[PDB]
Amino acid sequence: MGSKIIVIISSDDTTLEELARKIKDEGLEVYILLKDKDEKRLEEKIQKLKSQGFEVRKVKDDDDIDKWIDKIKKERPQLEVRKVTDEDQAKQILEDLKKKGSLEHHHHHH
Repeated sequence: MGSKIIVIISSDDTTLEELARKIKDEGLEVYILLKDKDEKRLEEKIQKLKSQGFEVRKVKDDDDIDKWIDKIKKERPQLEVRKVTDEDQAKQILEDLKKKGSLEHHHHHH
């Protein structure tokens, strides 16, 4: 219980967005922000995950990702909008949802 959404930023590898299925399984929604080297292979990936049931949006980079999340918070002041740029963070949110709240901080550095 507790309306929350996670935003997972896919970065070449697929482990980030497969974990997204396990996150939304806990009874919340996910949004994927796709970033790839080639915007054509990027665009197909968006459609692959939207077929699986992941609302994927095309962004520039982490600057625009930060603004994108700020936008979603302003539309939807009912829920947490979490940034997951690394796979480590996709495994952190696994524990986040079992705790049904948070660990320490609503942001990341490494």
